[PDB]
Amino acid sequence: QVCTGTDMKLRLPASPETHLDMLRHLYQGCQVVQGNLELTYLPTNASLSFLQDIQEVQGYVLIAHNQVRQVPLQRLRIVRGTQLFEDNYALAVLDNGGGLRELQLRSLTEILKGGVLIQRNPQLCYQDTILWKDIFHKNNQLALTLIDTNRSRACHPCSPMCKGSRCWGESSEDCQSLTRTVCAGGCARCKGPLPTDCCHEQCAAGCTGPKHSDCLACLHFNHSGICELHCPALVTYNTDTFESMPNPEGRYTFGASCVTACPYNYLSTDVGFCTLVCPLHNQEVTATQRCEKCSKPCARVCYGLGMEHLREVRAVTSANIQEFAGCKKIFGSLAFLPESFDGDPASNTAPLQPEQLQVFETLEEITGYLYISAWPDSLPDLSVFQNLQVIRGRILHNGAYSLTLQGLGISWLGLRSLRELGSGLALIHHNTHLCFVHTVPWDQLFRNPHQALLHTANRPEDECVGEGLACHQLCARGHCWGPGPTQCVNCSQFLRGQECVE
Amino acid sequence: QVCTGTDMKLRLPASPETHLDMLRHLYQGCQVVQGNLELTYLPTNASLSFLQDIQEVQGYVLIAHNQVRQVPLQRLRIVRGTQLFEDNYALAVLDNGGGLRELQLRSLTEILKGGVLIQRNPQLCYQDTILWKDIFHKNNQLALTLIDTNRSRACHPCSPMCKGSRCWGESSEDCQSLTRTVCAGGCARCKGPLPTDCCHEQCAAGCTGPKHSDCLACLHFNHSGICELHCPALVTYNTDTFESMPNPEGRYTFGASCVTACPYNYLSTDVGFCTLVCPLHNQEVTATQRCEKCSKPCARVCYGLGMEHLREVRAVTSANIQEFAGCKKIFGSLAFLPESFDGDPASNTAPLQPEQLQVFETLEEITGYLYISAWPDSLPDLSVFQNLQVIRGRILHNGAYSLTLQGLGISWLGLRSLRELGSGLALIHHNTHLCFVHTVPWDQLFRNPHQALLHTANRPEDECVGEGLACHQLCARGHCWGPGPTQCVNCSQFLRGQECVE
Ligand SMILES: *[C@@H]1O[C@H](CO)[C@@H](O[C@@H]2O[C@H](CO)[C@@H](O)[C@H](O)[C@H]2NC(C)=O)[C@H](O)[C@H]1NC(C)=O
Ligand SMILES: *[C@@H]1O[C@H](CO)[C@@H](O[C@@H]2O[C@H](CO)[C@@H](O)[C@H](O)[C@H]2NC(C)=O)[C@H](O)[C@H]1NC(C)=O
Repeated sequence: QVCTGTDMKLRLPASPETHLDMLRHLYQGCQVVQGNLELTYLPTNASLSFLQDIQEVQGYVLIAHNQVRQVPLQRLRIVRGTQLFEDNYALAVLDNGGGLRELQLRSLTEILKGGVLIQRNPQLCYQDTILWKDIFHKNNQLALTLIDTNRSRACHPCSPMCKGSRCWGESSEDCQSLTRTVCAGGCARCKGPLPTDCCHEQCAAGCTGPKHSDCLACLHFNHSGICELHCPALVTYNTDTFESMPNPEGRYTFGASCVTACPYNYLSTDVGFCTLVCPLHNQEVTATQRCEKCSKPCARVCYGLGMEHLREVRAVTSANIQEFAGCKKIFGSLAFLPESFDGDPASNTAPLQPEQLQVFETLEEITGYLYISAWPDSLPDLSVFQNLQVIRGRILHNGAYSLTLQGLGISWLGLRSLRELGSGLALIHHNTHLCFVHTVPWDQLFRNPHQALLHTANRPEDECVGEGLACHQLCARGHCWGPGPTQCVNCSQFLRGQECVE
Repeated sequence: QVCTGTDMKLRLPASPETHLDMLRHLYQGCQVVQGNLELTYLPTNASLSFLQDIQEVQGYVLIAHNQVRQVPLQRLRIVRGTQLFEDNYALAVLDNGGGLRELQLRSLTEILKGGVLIQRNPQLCYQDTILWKDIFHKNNQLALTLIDTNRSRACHPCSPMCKGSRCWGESSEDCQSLTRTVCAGGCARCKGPLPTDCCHEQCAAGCTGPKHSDCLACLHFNHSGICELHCPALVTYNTDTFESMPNPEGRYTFGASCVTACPYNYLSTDVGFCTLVCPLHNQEVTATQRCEKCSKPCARVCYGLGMEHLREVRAVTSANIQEFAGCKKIFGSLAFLPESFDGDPASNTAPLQPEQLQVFETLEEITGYLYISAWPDSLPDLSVFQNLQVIRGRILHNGAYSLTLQGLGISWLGLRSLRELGSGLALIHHNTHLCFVHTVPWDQLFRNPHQALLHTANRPEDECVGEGLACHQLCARGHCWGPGPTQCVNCSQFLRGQECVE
């Protein structure tokens, strides 16, 4: 029902051959996009039906570089704009030149933060007749709007049935619904001219009815369809007797909604906030994980890429490789790029040697993502990560992937202890020699139904079956990571150390 | 500006000679009564000017058994009724026969919960002309009014200037201000007939304007002149990044107000509530006072009277004396009544012995109160509580006193280590042989300007001097709990053990 967006931000798809599959997995069934809705480099005739349930986008909506003549975003209602494209635009429609014809954002009626950028769409006909000041929030009138009207297409007139000559398309139902401007009273959203039609303060993007339950969208926090300023607290305060007591109606805060229980792969705080990182002076404990204060001073934590000093660091290099020595859990991500194993003439960074990768021998959990686009050609497997068990995926590469392996010379995967990909997708593609990709029970590693494995251009199964590469005769269910007795997922018989032995 | 309230609840004052002084100390300068405002057994021409600043009563207002002809409450605006007299009345005027002549509650325009009980006042005049349905809040329309109109007065007619014939008194100033039944709209409160004139949804008891600042009283939580559903939480939730952050605007919740720093003698909680007891699985600790969750199960905490199994226990007896064996800190109060030492044949309770009281040797701090109305006649002092340092007074006997000593044969106080009375008053009275009351530095023991020592019917200081029970010379500033060099509060020379030596 809820899903996270992508951080591609106009960059080219890493795997174009599976780009469409990634979007379908990320958005099939999703109603609330907790992030940016980015629809880019989509080919002509692409089946985008999976987008038809999306109602609310938390970040920005970026439609760009597409040849699809239409995008099925009709149900979409509110773009909160909590994250913006170029920092100024909540809806960005760029370089759709085949190409986008009608925006058809019929239900869109609210943009809480940010403007609109429609540029270089030689087939977009009706983007000029929309009165954007109605969609912008009562507190987002600073929203800049830059719309390019240079359209190659001969533009059909706005539909007769449509009023005010404001249309999202040529269809009669493509007519714009003007909520904010119509209000006679000083109310942000109204059903009509009459004062009674005015929506409750909490209501956003219009209300089907006056009561706060009837809002089409929630300004601050949805609660089972009851919009609220703040989620009900886990504990309430008694004014008479100065005591706090548990609240039976208390709910946890997750994104823009109220949840009865903290969703999987998130941390629940004592205040009731479901987060991805623990607050300051708090540590993650298991009871499901929660953030508990470190009454004793917090122990030294190994911070991965994306966190603290390593926030802007692109990859793991010889400069920062020793920072992960002895760390059994990394709060952050690990990325190995081509320049990781080469030297930078400017920054005087020596190349990473394969002997320096053994600092990850004790690594058991990564809270972010594992991204590998380069690997020492000496090593045929990701065996430095053999003792790695969990990739949480709280931080995702490009906003979508938690495990990505690009263009590697490895012959098999060495992640024999990997049991959980908490969140995100797996992208293993263009590894000409990698064989043991389909012998891994990815369904066992995935925790969410949106999660899937995207793979293309690896060593064909034919070649693996032909040259004798397969799971060992002692593997259970033919699940394994490599050619050896030490690479099985589950072993039929009693084990001798790592080795599975009859 | 704030003060607690008494829990006499129509019972006779323990010290009638000092009852009026008790009320003056509790209410002088106070504006918000966090508790019940009980004005009982006041004599004729009693000076009651200290009540003139009271605007808000958190609990109920009880005027009863008084001889004053007028009660000086004229700025009281709201009675929240969180605690009710007999569970049905937020205002009670009973048996004021001198005697009460006019209620004169000119500014009373809101009762959040509870009704009015006016009975047996043979001099009250204008209780009938008031429209009580106006004062009662819309939620509290269930409020039952039981008003007695049996009056032995030929009363001067209601002032013609006063409209609607609703008068709190004979003077033209005493017209009842209508704020709920003169409203053209659905607003709970209104300053005028016009619909624009109604008050904000958080406004209570009326308003001077349309905004939330204007309210005369706050419905839920006052925030420095601003009425809000809740105080700003100490932490706030970021939906984009899915994490909590510290809130500089965050406020601690104290009673019906929101404050920057937790008031003294109150427990701070992580959620931001200033409480008198810690929540479940939370232990008290020094940051001041704070309530921290215990990762391990919290250790065994001794519970005094009024807490847990001893919530309905009146006094410490032989039945429950051994529950305080080895206790260093008692959660609750300690009360020694005549039946504690006499015993109860009905329950087969054995009498307390002086040997049994030694279980308090290790007692250092009492969070509630210390009440002693009986004491063994073989013990000339309170040396059993020699090692007691702090009486917090979070629980107060009759809502006013944290240290009460009445009708005892002790010749001096043995509270050698007593350095702090956190809250409440001290009532030492009718101890004929007690010669060392005034030597003690009560001012250093108190932490509030509300606190004072109420003493009467104790051994006259002239008798003290004549018999020779003067302060020990080696004591400092003439501050001695008792005779001899061991009872000095501060010792001028170096201290040998507990004995001040030359
Ligand atoms: C608040 O959340 C609830 C539950 O997530 C939303 O109710 C759902 O709405 C859509 C309707 O297409 C579907 O996910 C389900 O049919 C509903 N689930 C229920 C009713 O349990 C509700 O719409 C949200 N409120 C707003 C304003 O979006
Ligand atoms: C909210 O609290 C503030 C104080 O924190 C109140 O302001 C005081 O109001 C009293 C009258 O009740 C005055 O005598 C004081 O001089 C005021 N002090 C300050 C600093 O303003 C305020 O009135 C409260 N709000 C309401 C609605 O009662």
